[PDB]
Amino acid sequence: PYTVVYFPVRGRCAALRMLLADQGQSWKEEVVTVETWQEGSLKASCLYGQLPKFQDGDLTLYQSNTILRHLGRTLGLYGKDQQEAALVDMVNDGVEDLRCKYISLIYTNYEAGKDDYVKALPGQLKPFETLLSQNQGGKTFIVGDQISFADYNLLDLLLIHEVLAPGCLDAFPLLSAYVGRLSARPKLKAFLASPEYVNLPINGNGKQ
Amino acid sequence: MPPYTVVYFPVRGRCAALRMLLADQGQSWKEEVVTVETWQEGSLKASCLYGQLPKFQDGDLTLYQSNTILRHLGRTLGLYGKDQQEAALVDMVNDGVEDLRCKYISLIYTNYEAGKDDYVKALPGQLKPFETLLSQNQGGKTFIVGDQISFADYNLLDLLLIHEVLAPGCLDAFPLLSAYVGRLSARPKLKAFLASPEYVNLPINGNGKQ
Ligand SMILES: C=C(CC)C(=O)c1ccc(OCC(=O)O)c(Cl)c1Cl
Ligand SMILES: [Ca+2]
Ligand SMILES: [Cl-]
Repeated sequence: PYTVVYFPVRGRCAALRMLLADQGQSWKEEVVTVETWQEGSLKASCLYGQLPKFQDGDLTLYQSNTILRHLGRTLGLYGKDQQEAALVDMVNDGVEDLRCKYISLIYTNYEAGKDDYVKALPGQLKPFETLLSQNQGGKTFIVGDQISFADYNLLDLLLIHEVLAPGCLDAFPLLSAYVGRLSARPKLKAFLASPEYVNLPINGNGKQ
Repeated sequence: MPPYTVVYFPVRGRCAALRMLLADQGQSWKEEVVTVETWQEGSLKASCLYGQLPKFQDGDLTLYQSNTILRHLGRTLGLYGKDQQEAALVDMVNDGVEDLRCKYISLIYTNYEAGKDDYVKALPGQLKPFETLLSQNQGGKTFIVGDQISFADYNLLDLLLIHEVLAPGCLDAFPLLSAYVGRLSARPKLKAFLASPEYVNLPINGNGKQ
C-alpha cells in the first residue's frame, strides 16, 4: 500500500481506484487542489509534469496505464500467461485510445464536437462487444477467465460513456451484461456506491 | 517460415521501433505490405480489431496496437526489465515516449505548416524527462531502464531519430540522449538494419512530411 496523488476528480484514477477497492487493497488519497497545482512546484517535480503520481513503498510511478500495469503485474490481474497478457494489453490500449478521444471532447471541444462524437460512438464501442463475443460468449471477463486491469479500465470507460450518451450500450447485450456483472462484485459495488466515488466529478471542468 | 509477420503500410511510422527490436534481437519476420489503394477498398480495415494497422502475427496470435506488439516482444524476448519494479519503470518510459509520439503524429498529419515552429520550441521541454531518466540510471551510460536493453529503448531510440530529422540538432542540448542515440545505433545488427534498403527506402510517415 499505496498512495494516489491526484486532483479531486475521477478522471484517470477512476479505474485504478476500482481495481484497488475490488482487490481489497488499502490506499491513501493525497488530494491536490487548483491553487496547489497552479503554484507550479509539485508539477515541476512530476516526471512528465502530470498527475497521477503513485507510490508503492519506495517506488514512485507516473502514467495512469503504468500504474494499472504495475498493479496488474503485482496482483496477478494480467492474464494467465504471456499470450493472455498480450491480449490484455491489446484491450487496454484500445480503451486508452477511446479515453483519449473522450478527454479531447470533454476538455477542448465539448460544445461543438459532442454531436459528431456521439454519432461515432457505436463504431468505437463495437470492438469491445466483439472481443466479449469471442471469449466464453462474453460471460466472464474481457480476456480469459479471470479479471485483469483492462476490465477495470474498460468498465470505467463504459460507465463514463453511459453518462455522456445515455443508452449507448443498449445495442450491445454483452457489454450491457458485463457492466452489470462487474458492477455487482461486492467490494466494487460498495466502492461505486460510496461518497468517495459518487461525490467526485468525472472530469475537472464540470462537463460529462 | 518466420513465426512473425508485420502487416503495415510502406512506411516506418509505428512499426519502426518493433522492427529495430526484431532486427537487433536477430529474429526473422515477414513484411506484408498494404497499399493505400488496398486500404481504401475497406475490407482489410473492417477486419482489423480497431480499424487500424499495424497488424502483427506471432504464430496464430494476432495483435493490433504498436505498443501491444512492443510489450509482447518485450515479454517473449526478455526485454522488459530484470524484475517487477524495472518492468514498471519500462512502462513509465514507454508511455512517455507514446505521449510525445502522439504529439509528433498530430504535427506531421494535421498541422505541419502552422504548428512546426511552436512544436520545435516546446521540444526541449518534451525531451528533458528522458535526459533526466538517463541521468538517474548509471549516469546515462547504459540503457533507459536498468542495465539491459528493453522494448522502451527501441521505442525511445526511434522517437529520438525521427526528432533529429524534424529538428536537426535537437539533441545538442541533451548530452546523455545524444550519446545514447550514438551508442544504441552502433549495436552491430541494429546498425546494419538501420543502413539497409528495407529501412532507408521507406519514408518516416505516410504523407511525405518529416
Ligand atoms: C503512425 C501512425 C500509423 C499507425 C499513426 O499513429 C497515425 C495516427 C493518427 C492519424 O490520424 C491523424 C491524426 O489526427 O492524428 C494517422 Cl493518418 C496516422 Cl498514420
Ligand atoms: Ca488473478
Ligand atoms: Cl482525465
